[PDB]
Parts: sequence; structure tokens; C-alpha cells
Amino acid sequence: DAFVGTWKLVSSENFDDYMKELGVGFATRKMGGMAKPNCIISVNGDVITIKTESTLKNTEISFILGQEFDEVTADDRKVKSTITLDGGVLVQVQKWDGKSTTIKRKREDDKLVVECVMKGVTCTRVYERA
Ligand SMILES: CCCCCCCCCCCCCC(=O)O
Ligand SMILES: Nc1cc2ccccc2cn1
Repeated sequence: DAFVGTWKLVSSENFDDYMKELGVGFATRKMGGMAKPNCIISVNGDVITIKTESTLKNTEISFILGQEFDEVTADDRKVKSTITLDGGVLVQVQKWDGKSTTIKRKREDDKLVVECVMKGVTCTRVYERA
């Protein structure tokens, strides 16, 4: 849709603070902070696939909107995730150990804008088409 494509990270704000709030350790934050991943988003009927590829870590999720699934995150959290579409925004929530984080993906002009929130921390990541 608006989301389908191969996207390359071009900017990131507050990602270290966001990772710290998730409980990610220093060595992993160091690797994560200067990664510039690609994000490849595809859709095949009810099923959306989001692949994130980087030099030191690949991940992939496939889901149906509104159907909770188990996810192992890039930082090795075991979470229950639910993704819905709200006013053209893909809203992902991850829940684990009584905690939650939201990752909102929106299309704005030319860009894919990803807002990640944990507690008081808001991180914004922008991707452009590859
Ligand atoms: C092994 C390096 C792992 C890097 C740490 C990743 C922490 C998980 C937060 C991922 C948020 C996704 C936001 C995005 O798609 O740009
Ligand atoms: N697979 C994967 C790799 C990442 C590398 C850096 C930052 C975030 C990331 C998210 N997912």
C-alpha cells in the first residue's frame, strides 16, 4: 500500500534512550545505534511481512492485522505483539512482563516514519525508498 517497498534508514533520533528504556545492554546498544537497516514490507492477502536486514542482525515478522502473535525481537525479548491499522498508521504494540512498547509506522510524503515509545522516551526513525 503506502507501506510496501524496500526502505533504508536515513535518520534516527533518541534510539539509544529508547533501547536503554527497553533494558538493552551497552554492547547491544552500541551495535544497534549505528546500524542503518533496510526494512522490506510486503503484503500477500491477509498477511503482512516486515523484514529488517542489517549487517549484524536480521529479523522478520509475518502477521495478520488484529491477531496477536509471539515475536522474538532484535534484542531477544519474547513478546506478544499485535498490529492494527489506525487512520493509515500501522500501530504495533509489544507486551512482555507487564510492560509495553508501541511502534507506529506511517507514510509521510516520500518517507516511512517510525515512532517508538517506551515509558517517557520517544524515538523517531525515518526511512527512504532504496
Ligand atoms: C543486535 C542488535 C539489536 C538492535 C536493538 C534493537 C532493539 C529493538 C527496537 C527495534 C525498534 C524498531 C524500529 C524500526 O523499525 O526502525
Ligand atoms: N533486525 C533488526 C536489526 C536492527 C538493527 C539496528 C536497529 C534496529 C534493528 C531492528 N531489527
